[PDB]
Amino acid sequence: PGSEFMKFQYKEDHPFEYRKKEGEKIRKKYPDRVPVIVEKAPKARVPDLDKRKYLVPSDLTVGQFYFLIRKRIHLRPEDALFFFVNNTIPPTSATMGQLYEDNHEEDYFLYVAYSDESVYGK
Repeated sequence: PGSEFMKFQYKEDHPFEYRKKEGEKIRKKYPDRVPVIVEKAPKARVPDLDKRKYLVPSDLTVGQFYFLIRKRIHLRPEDALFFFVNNTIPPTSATMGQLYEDNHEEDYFLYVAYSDESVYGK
């Protein structure tokens, strides 16, 4: 009850220095995009996406990114879905670039989890 640490398989599978090289290479090669890892939250009976690493246009809004991911995920129209970045639901009107700037980790990746619940891990 309360918060829970967001675990990402991408961080389990790749050492920090590997992730930081990739994050920096991406930011150098595609300055108008932000690298984003998208994985499921625990206890949610939802699909994995076909892939977890995304290069997102910086000016795409969070609302638009939600549209694309919700369409990509294999879910029924009645299924609820919420995004979490650093344990909080991001603003719909934010750009992915702003969200990235404020929330990316030391490896220069932004981490997004999704769940059918409105609190991460519940």
